[PDB]
Amino acid sequence: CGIFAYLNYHVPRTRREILETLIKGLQRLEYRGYDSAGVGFDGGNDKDWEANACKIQLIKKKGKVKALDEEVHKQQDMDLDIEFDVHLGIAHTRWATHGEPSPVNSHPQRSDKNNEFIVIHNGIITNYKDLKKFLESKGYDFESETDTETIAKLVKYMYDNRESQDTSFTTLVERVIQQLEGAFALVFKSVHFPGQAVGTRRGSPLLIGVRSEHKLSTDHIPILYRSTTCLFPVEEKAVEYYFASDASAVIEHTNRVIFLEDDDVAAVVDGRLSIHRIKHPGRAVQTLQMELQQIMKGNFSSFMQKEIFEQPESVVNTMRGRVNFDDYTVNLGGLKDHIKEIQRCRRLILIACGTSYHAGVATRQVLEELTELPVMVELASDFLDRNTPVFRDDVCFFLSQSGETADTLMGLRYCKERGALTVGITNTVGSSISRETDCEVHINAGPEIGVASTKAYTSQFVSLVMFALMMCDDRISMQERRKEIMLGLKRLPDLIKEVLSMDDEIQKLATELYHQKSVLIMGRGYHYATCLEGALKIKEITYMHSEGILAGELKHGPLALVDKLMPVIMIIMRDHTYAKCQNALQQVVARQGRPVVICDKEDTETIKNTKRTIKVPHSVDCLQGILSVIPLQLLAFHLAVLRGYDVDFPR
Amino acid sequence: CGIFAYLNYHVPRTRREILETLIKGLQRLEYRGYDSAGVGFDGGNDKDWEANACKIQLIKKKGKVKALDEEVHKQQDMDLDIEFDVHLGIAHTRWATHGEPSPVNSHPQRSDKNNEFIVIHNGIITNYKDLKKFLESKGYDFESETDTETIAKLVKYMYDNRESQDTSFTTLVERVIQQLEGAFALVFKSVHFPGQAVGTRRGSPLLIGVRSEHKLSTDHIPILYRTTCLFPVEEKAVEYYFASDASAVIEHTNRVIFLEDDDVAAVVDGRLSIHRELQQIMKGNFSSFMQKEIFEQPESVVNTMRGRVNFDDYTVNLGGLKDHIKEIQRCRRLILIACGTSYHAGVATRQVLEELTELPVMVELASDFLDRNTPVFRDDVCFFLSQSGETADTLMGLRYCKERGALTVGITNTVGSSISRETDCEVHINAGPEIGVASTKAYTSQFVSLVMFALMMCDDRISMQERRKEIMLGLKRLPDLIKEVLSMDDEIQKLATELYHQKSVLIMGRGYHYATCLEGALKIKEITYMHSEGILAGELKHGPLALVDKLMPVIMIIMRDHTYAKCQNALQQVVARQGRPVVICDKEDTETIKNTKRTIKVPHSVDCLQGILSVIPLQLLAFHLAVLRGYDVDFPRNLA
Ligand SMILES: O=C[C@H](O)[C@@H](O)[C@H](O)[C@H](O)COP(=O)(O)O
Ligand SMILES: O=C[C@H](O)[C@@H](O)[C@H](O)[C@H](O)COP(=O)(O)O
Ligand SMILES: N[C@@H](CCC(=O)O)C(=O)O
Repeated sequence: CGIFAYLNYHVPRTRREILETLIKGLQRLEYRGYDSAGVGFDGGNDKDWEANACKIQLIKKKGKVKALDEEVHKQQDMDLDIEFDVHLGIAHTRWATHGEPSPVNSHPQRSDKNNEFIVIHNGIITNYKDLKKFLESKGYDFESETDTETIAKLVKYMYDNRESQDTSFTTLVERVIQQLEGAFALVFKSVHFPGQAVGTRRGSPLLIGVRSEHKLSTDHIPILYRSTTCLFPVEEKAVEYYFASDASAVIEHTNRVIFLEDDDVAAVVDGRLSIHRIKHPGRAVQTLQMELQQIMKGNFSSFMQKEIFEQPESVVNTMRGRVNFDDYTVNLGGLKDHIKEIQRCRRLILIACGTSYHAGVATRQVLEELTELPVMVELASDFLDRNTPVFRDDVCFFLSQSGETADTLMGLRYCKERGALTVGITNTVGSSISRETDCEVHINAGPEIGVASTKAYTSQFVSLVMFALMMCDDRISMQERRKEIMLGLKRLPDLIKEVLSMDDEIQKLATELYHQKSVLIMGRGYHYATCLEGALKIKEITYMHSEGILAGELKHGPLALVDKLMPVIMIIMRDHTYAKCQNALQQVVARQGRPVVICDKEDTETIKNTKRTIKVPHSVDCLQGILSVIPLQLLAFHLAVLRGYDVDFPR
Repeated sequence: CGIFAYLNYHVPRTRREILETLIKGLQRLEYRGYDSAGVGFDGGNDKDWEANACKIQLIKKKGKVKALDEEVHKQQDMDLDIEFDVHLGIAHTRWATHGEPSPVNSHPQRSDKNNEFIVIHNGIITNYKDLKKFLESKGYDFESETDTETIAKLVKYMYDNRESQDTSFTTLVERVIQQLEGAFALVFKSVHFPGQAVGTRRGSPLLIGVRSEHKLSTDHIPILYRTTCLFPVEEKAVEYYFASDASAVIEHTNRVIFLEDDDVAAVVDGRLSIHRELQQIMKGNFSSFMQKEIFEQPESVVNTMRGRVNFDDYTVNLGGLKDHIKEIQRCRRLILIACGTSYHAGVATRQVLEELTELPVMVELASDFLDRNTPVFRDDVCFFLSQSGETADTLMGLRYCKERGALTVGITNTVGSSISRETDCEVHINAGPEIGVASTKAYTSQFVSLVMFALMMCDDRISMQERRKEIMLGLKRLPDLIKEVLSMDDEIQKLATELYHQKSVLIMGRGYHYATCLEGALKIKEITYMHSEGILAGELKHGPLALVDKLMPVIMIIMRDHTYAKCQNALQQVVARQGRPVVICDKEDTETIKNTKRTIKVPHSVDCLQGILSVIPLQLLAFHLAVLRGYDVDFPRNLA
C-alpha cells in the first residue's frame, strides 16, 4: 500500500545512492502498515551506465524494510559504485490482499523471467480472474497468486501485440487500464523504455514530486488527449522525479508535487513529464507546506505521544491566518467564494466516520446556537443505508482526516447528485474529499502519523467552531458571545499545556484501571462527544471495553451497570448542565459507584466529595470538550503502555 | 414512586383487612418504586373506633414491599383484631434515586414525634431548601433529608397559626401548596381531622376510586372556589381509594375521578368535594411479567393494528390523526423525541419514515434535545414516543416544541397521561399495561404504530402503492412470525448458558437493525447487568473492531435486505479477529448458517418489519441470562 519511485535524469547517482533513496522512501511509508517490500533497479556491473538499462534487477522479501535494506547491501556480484546518469528505481511496501506474504507475492511483479516489465500496485484488481484466464490462454505463465501479476503480464501482452515497433509506453499502459477493473495506483518500468516511467491511478492516490536547480517549463501541466505541453527544465536536462502514493515519501526531497487524477497516465520520456488522457484542463504543480520534521517522532517515544502533546501547537496552526485576535474577527479563505450561498441555506448536515463523526457531535450545539439552523450529524455508513433525504438548500460537511474514507466519500457523491452544497473538512491535500467538494476548510493540523486520531479531532473541533463564528459575524445580539468564544480560542493553547502538565495524575489513574476490563464514561451536553471519543480511544488503543453513556439516559436502563465493581469516569464542567450532571453523579454514588470525575479546577464541591478527580482548567462552555477529552487520550495511551502494547502498531 | 390509601367509611374492617389492603395496593404500584415502603394507619387498642384516631402508627422498612409486609405482621405491640367502622390509611413505595433507601427517609413523612400531620408525596419540591430554613427558625426539627418532610413540617405551621379555631383541612392544604414549587401529588392524614383525607396534585398523577352498593349522588362533581359532593344517597356506606395509578384500583372498582392540576380533593364525612380489565395486570401462568409481555407480543401487535388496518383493501386509518393528517402532510420535517427504548423505536422506523414520507426525519434523545436547545419551527411535526406518557425529559421536550409553534403528536400507551393531553393529537398504541420493568411489547407496538403512520403519509402516491401492499401483507403475517420466533425460546436459553458467565458482549447490526442491536444491548444491560454494547457494523473498521478477539462474546444480525453483503463483510472482519459470534439471520440464509456454528434462525419478513423479529431473540436472551445469573427479571437494581 506504499509506492515510491525515484527517477534521476542527468543527475548522476551511484547504485548505492539510488538504493538508499528507495529504502529511505519506504521508511516514510511503513506507518501505513505492511508485511513485505521490494525494489526494482537496473542490474549489471558494466562501468558505463547505459549498457545496463536492459537488465532489470529485483530484490523482494517478506518482512520489514530493515530486513530489505540488509538484503540490499548484503549482495554479491552487484557493484554499488556504478554511476547512473539516468535511472528509474521503484519501491513498494505491500499489504497482503491476494496471496500470503512471501518473496514471490511481494512487489514489484514482473512480466516474465527476464523482467521486461515490472509494476508496483496499490489496490485490488476486481476482475483479475477473467484477465488471468485470458493471458493464460495466450501463453503466459503466472508464478504468484496475486492480482498484481495480471497487470505485469498484461502490459507485455499489449507490447507483444503492438502495431508499430515504436508505440509509446503510455499507449501500452492506456490499453492495460482499459481492461482493468477496481482500484489501483501503478508505476511501470521496462527494459524496452529505459529511463522512462509511467504512473496511473484509479481510486487510489498517486503524486509526482519534482526537483531541479533549473527553471521548469511550467507550473500547469496541460492534458494530452488521443513542446509547450509538458514539464521539463528549460535550458538544461538535469531533473529529479519522485512518484509516490504519499507525500511523506517526497517532502524531504521537494515540496513541488503534482496530484494525478483518476485515469491520468503520467509519463516521463527523455526526462520530460507529460500527462495523457483518452477522452484547457491541466494539472498544477503546487507547493506543499509539509515538513519532514512533521512526520518524525522527535524526542517522543511514539507518534501517539507526540501528536497528543503537540496539540497546543496544532490548535494554533488550525487557527493561523483565520482568527484575528487583534480585532476579534474570523475569516476562512476556503469559503470566500461560497459564504454568501452557504448563509442562504436552510440546514447543515455533518457526515463522517468514527472520531471525525465525534467532532460533529462535539460542535453540533454551538453550530445550532450561532447558525440557528437545523444541524444533523450523521454516520456515513448509516447515512448511505437509509438513503437520507437531501435537498438543494442543504450544506453538507464531510469530516475526514485522510479525505479518502470510502463511506464519507460516497456520502459526498450522494449529496452532490442531489444538488446540495458540499464542504470538505480534511487534513490531507489532494485527497478525494478535498477535491470533489465545492469548497473546503483544511484542518491544517499537520500530518497525523499515529493510528488513532488525536490532534485531528481537536483541530476538526476548532475548525467547526470557527465556521460557526463566521455564520453569525453579522448578528448584533451575538457579538458578546463571539468575543467570549474567541478569547477562549486565544487562551486555549495555554490551557491545553495546563492539562498536559497533569500527565502524572493520568498515569495514577491508568494504574487504577490497569487490571480493569470495562469502564463507563458518562457525560452530557457539550461532553457527550467527550464520552464517545474517550470510549473509542480506550477501545482502539487499550483493547478494554470502554463505553460512552449519555448521562441523561442513565435512569432509563444503563444505570443498572453501576455498582462497587464497575469503573466509572464522569465529566462534570461548569456550564448550564452542571446541576444535571450533579444529579447523575448522585445517582451513580447512590448505587455504590465510586467514579472518577473530570471536573473544573475550581469546582470545590465535587473535589471534596469525590476521591479521585482530574481537575482541568476552565474555558468557555463550547470549548471545554477539547480540554476534557485530552485526559482520556492520555489515559488510553498510558494504559496501553502499562499493558506492553505498541501504540503505533495498527492492530 | 407509588401512592395508595384506603378510606373505609361506615364499612367495618379489621386492622388486618386494612393493612392487607395497603400492602395489596403497593404491590400493584411496586413496579414504579421498590427501594423502600411504608404505611400510615391509626394505632391504639380500644374497644371501638372512636378512641384510636388520636395516635397514628407508621411501619416503614427498607427494601421492596415484601420487606414491609413482614414488618407489619410481626410487631409484638399491635393487635390486628380491632374493628374500625371509619378509618384512613395511607401507604407509599419509594424510588430512592438519591441518598439511602433507609426507613427514616421512607414515607409517610411525619410533622413531629407524635405524628400529628403525616403525608405521602410523589415528585420533587423545587424550593425545599428555602422552606427548610423558614421552618427551622420557628422551632421545627428535621429527621430526614428528603424534600417530602418539608410538606409535613409546613402543613403544621399553617395549623399552629390558623386564624379561627374551626379552619377546615382543605384550608390548611391550600396554604401549603401556595408555598410549594415544582410538581407533587399529596395525600394527607392526621389526628386532628380523623377519617378526613385531602388529595391534591400538580404535575403528577392522582385519581380517586369509589365503590358503593348505593347509588352515588352525581357523576360530575362540581369544582368549588374559596348536591355538591360525591356520596351515597340512601345510606353512608362508601369506600374511597387514593392512588397514583389505576392498577391499584381496578381490582376493587372501575369508577375513578382523574383529578387535575391544582385540584384539592377532600373526603369529609365520606363526601368527596373538589376545590381550587383485571386480567391485564396479572402474570396469568407466567413466572414473571416480562416473560408474559414478551410472549404476549403476537396479541399486542394485533391490538395495536385493531380497527386501524384493513387487509382486504389495504387501508390504514389512525383515527387519532383524522383532524390533522392533512396539515401534517404540508409540514416539511419530522422530529422523533423520546428516551431509552422509546428512542430506539424511532431509530427502528426512521428509515421507512424517510422512505414513505420523503421528509427529513430527525431522531433525538430528549435529555440531549433539551440541553442543546435544538432549533424547532412551525412546519415541524414533532412525535413524542412515551409508553408512560409521563417521562420528564420527553414531556419537557413537548412543551419546548409547543412554545415554538410545532405540530405535536403523542405516541403513548397510557390514556390521560401528560403527553397524551398536551399534544395536538395522539395515537394510543393500545398494547395493554406494561408491568415489566423493561419495555418489551411497548417497543414493538411503538414500532408498528410508526409504520402505520408511514403508510398513511404515502397513501396518495401511485409509485408507492406496491410498496404499501408489501408492508401491509407483512403486518398481516407478522403475528404468526412472532410466534415462530417464540417457538425458539428453548434454543435461545441454551445459548444463554454459554454466555451468562461473561462480563461483556458486543451486539452488531446496521441499517434496519442498528436499533435492534441498540435495544438488545440496553435490555441485557438493564436486567442481566452484563456490559453489553450496541455497535453499528459499518463503524467496526474505524476503531471498535480492535476490541474483538477469541474471548470477547459477539452477537451479529445479518438479515436479507440491501445491506446483506455489507453485513457479510463485517462478519468476515469479526472472524479474522478470531471472533466466534452468534449470528441472528434468516432461515433461508444457508450460506450464513453453514459457516457459523451458533445461529438464531428467524423467519423472513419485509425489510422494514424485520427489526421486530430480530429484537425478540435478544429480549428472550436478556431474560434467560438474568435467570441464569440469579436475578429477578422483575425488579432490577438501581432504577424502576
Ligand atoms: O481513532 C480514530 C480513527 O482514526 C478512526 O476512527 C477515524 O476517525 C475514522 O476512520 C475516520 O477516518 P477519516 O477521519 O480519515 O475520514
Ligand atoms: O427498557 C428500558 C425502559 O423501558 C426505558 O428505556 C424506558 O423506555 C424509558 O424510561 C422511557 O420510556 P417511556 O417514556 O415510554 O416510559
Ligand atoms: N492486491 C495487491 C496489492 C495490495 C496493496 O499493497 O495495496 C496484493 O495483495 O499483492
